[PDB]
Amino acid sequence: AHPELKSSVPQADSAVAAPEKIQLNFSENLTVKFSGAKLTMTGMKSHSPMPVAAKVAPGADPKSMVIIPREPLPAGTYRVDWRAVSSDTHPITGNYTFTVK
Repeated sequence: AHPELKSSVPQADSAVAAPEKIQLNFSENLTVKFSGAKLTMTGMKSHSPMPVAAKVAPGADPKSMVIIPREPLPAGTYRVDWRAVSSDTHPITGNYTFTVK
């Protein structure tokens, strides 16, 4: 069972106020430790993408992974790149973007 992205907070293509908490919810169970995610600032409110210092861990809910930034996110557009894998599959990947007001 491939863990596809079911939803996220902030949602893809949403514009949100002061996040500090990014949660990815998947369709199937995933092994977090073999999965991963990255947060990149792609358009600070054209420039090279800037990697964001953040921790990645299993979220409280089954099928979830959280990205916890080290500090507040400046306003601008961000891209989340994720890789999810289950004990019986090889990694699948995805990406989406959201905006911080």
